[PDB]
Amino acid sequence: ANEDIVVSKTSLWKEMQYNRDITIRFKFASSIVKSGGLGYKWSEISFKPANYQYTYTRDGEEVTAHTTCSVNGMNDFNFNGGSLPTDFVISRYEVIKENSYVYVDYWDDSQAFRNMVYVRSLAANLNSVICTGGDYSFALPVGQWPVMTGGAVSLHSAGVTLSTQFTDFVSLNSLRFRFRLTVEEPSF
Amino acid sequence: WGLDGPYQPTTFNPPVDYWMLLAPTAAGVVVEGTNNTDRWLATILVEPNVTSETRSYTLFGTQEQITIANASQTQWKFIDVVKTTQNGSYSQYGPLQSTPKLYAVMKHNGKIYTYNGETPNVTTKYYSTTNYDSVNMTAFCDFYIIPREEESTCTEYINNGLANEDIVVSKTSLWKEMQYNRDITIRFKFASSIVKSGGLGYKWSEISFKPANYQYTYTRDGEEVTAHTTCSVNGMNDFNFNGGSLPTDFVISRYEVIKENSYVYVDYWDDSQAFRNMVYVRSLAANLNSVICTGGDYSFALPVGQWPVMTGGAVSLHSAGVTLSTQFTDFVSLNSLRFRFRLTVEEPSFSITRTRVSRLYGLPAANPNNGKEYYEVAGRFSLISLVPSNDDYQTPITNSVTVRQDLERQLGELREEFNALSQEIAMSQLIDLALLPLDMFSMFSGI
Amino acid sequence: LPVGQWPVMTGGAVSLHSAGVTLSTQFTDFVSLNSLRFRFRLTVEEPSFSITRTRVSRLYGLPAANPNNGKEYYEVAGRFSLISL
Repeated sequence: ANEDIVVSKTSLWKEMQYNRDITIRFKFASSIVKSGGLGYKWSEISFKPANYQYTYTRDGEEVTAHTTCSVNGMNDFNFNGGSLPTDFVISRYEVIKENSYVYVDYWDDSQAFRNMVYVRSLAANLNSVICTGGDYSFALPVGQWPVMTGGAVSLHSAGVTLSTQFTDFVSLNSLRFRFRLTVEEPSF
Repeated sequence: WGLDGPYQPTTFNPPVDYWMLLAPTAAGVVVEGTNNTDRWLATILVEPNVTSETRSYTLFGTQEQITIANASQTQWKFIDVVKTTQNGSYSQYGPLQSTPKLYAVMKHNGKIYTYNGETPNVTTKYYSTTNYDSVNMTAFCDFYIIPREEESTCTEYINNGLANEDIVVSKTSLWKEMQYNRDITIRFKFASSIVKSGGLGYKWSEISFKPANYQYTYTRDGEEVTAHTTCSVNGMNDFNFNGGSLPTDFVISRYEVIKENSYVYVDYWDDSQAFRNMVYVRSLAANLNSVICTGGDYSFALPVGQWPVMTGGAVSLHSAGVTLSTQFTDFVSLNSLRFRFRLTVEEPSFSITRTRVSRLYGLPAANPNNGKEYYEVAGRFSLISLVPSNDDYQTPITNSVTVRQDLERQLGELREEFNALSQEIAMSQLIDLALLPLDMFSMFSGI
Repeated sequence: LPVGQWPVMTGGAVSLHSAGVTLSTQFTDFVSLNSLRFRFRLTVEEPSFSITRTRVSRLYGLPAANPNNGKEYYEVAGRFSLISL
């Protein structure tokens, strides 16, 4: 096949420019799996997507927004304290560095957003943010507990992507602020 | 359109041209090896500051009295105690005076080499050894394996230790919504990354899927269509095979396998005028057939011994959703489609020969294309978009190509009528109209 | 274009018809070239012109983008008669 067909007659689109301010709130999630056995071995520490919902005000309008934060290009590190049952080990833990990306999908309920469907262009002036790692203790059966501490990256807007999910019936839009990363102090 | 180790104490046959870096914690025997004919070597670690005294050590399973000393007030002393016949006496050579407490030994060119001198400026020394390549070493402490090519790294360890608003751009316009149906022949393929661990050669660190591009052409109803595809996977599973903690045990630290709860995503960008003209797409649906992806073999070439072979594995791909992505950078936009195939595990299961791993279901990343140039899927897809190309009524005044051409009446013609038309002219009425200066302006008034 | 698919102007045509005969003369850096340059009236012909990837199609006439269409020259031949004193 290969055809052109009419469903509607010609209508009227004039281009409109909407200038506004914006607020992206998001968070990460993690999955920490311990190895079975004596209790000194951890098998995985990884990032997992995380959702957040919130409301903020801008020029009198109360905006409800939803975000989903995920990472890509993460690095697999490991710590091998030894091959004995009692040696602390982490078979695989993920770390985001300068070769990684953070994506934040965004949706909001604002009237303008209902408007961004046939888009000719998008432009933004976005702040950077620093994400810093907290502590995580590894409770060993016997002995003092090793603690993972520190780590930091700053996020820089690396373009913006519009995503439209088409499922069985309708379409769901989202924005992904690929953030390119820069490693920052403190180290971990 | 968008440093291998640490390994626990054991006896094994290290490969030639590798340093066995030993990390003892206590004074005493560190490592020992023999060819059972003309060479026995055992390295003993002596504590700082020891005046000549006889000590008992278990060397090759038997108690031996050895007179040792360490003149250094603060550094350890590693001593090689050697004999050259089974019942010969042990003699001392070396030593290595050390602050970091690390030593190393290597089988190379008909000899056993060990470190020597005084940290942080060590050198190496050797002992000629018949059948040097088959000497087994017994480590009595944790150790690492470093290739001779990286001897500088081993030497370093021995020396030093391990506003708010609105506005408008363009004006009023012409539009028209429209459905487009087109055949498509998809073809895609996987890619893999296989990384071996450094060291003796028995350890593999990763076997993973990586995105893969493919380009091709196919015909549908007379049109030659050029397509591009990018195949990627998501939700893969990390498996591993641990044949043991010894340097000579086969291991795969991480290998990826796609299973049912998984999806396959293929990002895409391409040629054909129709493809480049996908703009302002409101809906896109695909009607395609299904497909089985089966794993081929992958051999793991071990330094010594028969090679384990990963074989088999299979999943069938079934359609899911399609996502349109538009990447915005500065001023222009890069469009792409993301497909997601759900999976069903199928026969054959996969296994790794020469190991206990067998009859697992899913498709491993070792050789997912099984020698095929591509996997296929054909069908049709319909797109519903909107553009300005339905407009033309807003085209140009007088848009006519060629001027009208109207033949005229021939000379002879016209006459024959004038005559007949005369036969009626009155008389009196005529005459008069010959007493009226019918000049210029008059004649070309009517007509 | 710096990025993507290139719009392409294509088509357009006119036929030339001898129309009116005069006088004329070319002055270059030093001398003159007497001539009674004729002027051609035009009739639009097929094919019409358009610009791919855009909103310009079905227009009649000859654009200035590539009026020679790779030809080394156009040719008009015939005869002319002169009556002189």
